[PDB]
Amino acid sequence: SGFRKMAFPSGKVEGCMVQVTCGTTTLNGLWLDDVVYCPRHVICTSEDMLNPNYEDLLIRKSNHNFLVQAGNVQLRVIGHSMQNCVLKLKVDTANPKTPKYKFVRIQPGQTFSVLACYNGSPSGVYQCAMRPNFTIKGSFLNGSCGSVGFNIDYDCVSFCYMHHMELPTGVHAGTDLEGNFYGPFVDRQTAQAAGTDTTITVNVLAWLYAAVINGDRWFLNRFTTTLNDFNLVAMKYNYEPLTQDHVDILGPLSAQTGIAVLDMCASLKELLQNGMNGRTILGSALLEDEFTPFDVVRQCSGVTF
Amino acid sequence: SGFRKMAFPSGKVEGCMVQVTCGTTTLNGLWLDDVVYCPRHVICTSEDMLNPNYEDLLIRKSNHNFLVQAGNVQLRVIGHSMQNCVLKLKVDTANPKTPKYKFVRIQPGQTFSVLACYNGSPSGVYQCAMRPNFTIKGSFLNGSCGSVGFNIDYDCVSFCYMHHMELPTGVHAGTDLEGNFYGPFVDRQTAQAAGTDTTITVNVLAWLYAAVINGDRWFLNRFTTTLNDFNLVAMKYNYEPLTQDHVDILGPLSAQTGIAVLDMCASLKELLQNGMNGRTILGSALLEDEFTPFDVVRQCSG
Ligand SMILES: C=CC(=O)N(CCC)[C@H](C(=O)NCc1ccc2c(c1)OCO2)c1cccc(O)c1
Repeated sequence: SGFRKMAFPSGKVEGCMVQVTCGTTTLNGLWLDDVVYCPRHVICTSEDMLNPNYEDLLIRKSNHNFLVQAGNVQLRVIGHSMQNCVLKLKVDTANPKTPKYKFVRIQPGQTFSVLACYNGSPSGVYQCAMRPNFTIKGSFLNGSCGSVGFNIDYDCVSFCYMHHMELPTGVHAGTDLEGNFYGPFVDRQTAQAAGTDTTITVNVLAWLYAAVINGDRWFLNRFTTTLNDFNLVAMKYNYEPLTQDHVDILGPLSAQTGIAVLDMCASLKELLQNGMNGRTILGSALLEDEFTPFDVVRQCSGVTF
Repeated sequence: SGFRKMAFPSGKVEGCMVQVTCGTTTLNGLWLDDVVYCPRHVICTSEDMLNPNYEDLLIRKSNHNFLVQAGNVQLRVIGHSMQNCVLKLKVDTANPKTPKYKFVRIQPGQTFSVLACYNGSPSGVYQCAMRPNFTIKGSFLNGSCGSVGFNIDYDCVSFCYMHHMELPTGVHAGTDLEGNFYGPFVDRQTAQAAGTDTTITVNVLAWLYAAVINGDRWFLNRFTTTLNDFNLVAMKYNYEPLTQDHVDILGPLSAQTGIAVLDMCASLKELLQNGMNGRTILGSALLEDEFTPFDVVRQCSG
């Protein structure tokens, strides 16, 4: 029993984190096989980050201008190369701790674990959602750039996120491990803002299902509804449309508790209009949207890695 | 920027998680050098749950009654003993992945990371606090017993909790790694009294200091308060007494924000009285007590 913001065990990723230094800029890289992945902006001085030409800045730079530290051991670079917004440094040694892994791109609403690192040393781990506006509400200070986000599926680490930069609202922006940014952002010290963020309806519903499975039942009513009727309520309260796809995904939790989804939507509908009337759900006054259906099921079934 | 409940990197603890089996019972164990530590209730049968006699159940066991599994490898048990409520199994292989470590007994209000495990396989990692009533609000299903809580300070892992049981209210009781329970709990399935939970006052104050450091001052006011008058108001909201020691401990965060501790107590007082009128602090619609003064310093600089 119990329900918490649960991160994946970080041991497989801790073994891949290294320090990447270029001039005075230090930040984190991911060392898999003989390649070190990190943000390309490690080749930028404070002057050059205002309006950088990366291909031009990179063409100057040679292998010996990149210091890579894996703990207290030096890795010699023997190849640099750019893919979209990530720098690929080839090194003389394959990482003996390379896990089974893949690069994947997550959708808004999907969650992942972030391993925060400073000077290539992991400091902490936490669970995140890719927001609809493609930002993450992380906790990064200076030197956290190159920190990665990941899911584990059996023995396989799926890397989905590399931290690049902070926005002025205190939220964060980054790429997939193939250097493609999540959201309409660019790697440049500049006036960039997050769009109007929305609430991930399917996640809130999944977390209400987690409440019911943990004995919190006070928000259930006798009333059902329709997707069309519920979505008009969602739109009004800055909630994502709920799709037939989302209803299918909530199928296992709808079966395991005997609450329809349109039933649970009716509950959310009423929670959206009338508020929580001073009560809480899973020790929260606001509706949590950073737990997927899969996250709920995995934690109320106890799958291991 | 940002403020998230941050667990420690679980890697050094993942390397120590093993499976212990005795009869039909299987739970997790902690493999450090040549010793495996687990809840002694692994040796209880289903009719031993109410009034187990551990000395009498243990003397009827030999080494080969304990199956220890470290991944697919079987560890060889060459000795066993009991210390308070943990079973200590001597094995013939020292854990090669043994980090630098110490065992420490924490006080209520202190925070740690839990590695939740099943069959000696880590499932997830989350941060939590020792409540004043010596329970923790964890996430723990059947078979999670022997999961450990810890802090990492440099290279050194401080083990402070091993999970033993769930109480009828859905909160979790466990022992230190010397096998002494936190709170008035015993490894019996008798009716056990989960004492009245209070809010960890010194933690809420730290989290308010953290909100100021991330540039949020909307909850401050122009009042100060005496320690005693603050505590008379706080008890009425089920808040733990704030002591002089708690006040000394907040000194650094006071100095960083230029807000005296008793000025910040004045804020909380007013916060308790008003609620938040549709506002949030560090993303929360209630007052967060699961971050310590030390946790806030580690995660904040502004
Ligand atoms: C009374 C039932 C109960 O305690 N439950 C079931 C849920 C209430 C599990 C539990 O706490 N076992 C710990 C334990 C094992 C053997 C013992 C013992 C205590 O005392 C002596 O012999 C339980 C259930 C779910 C999760 C969990 O962590 C523990």
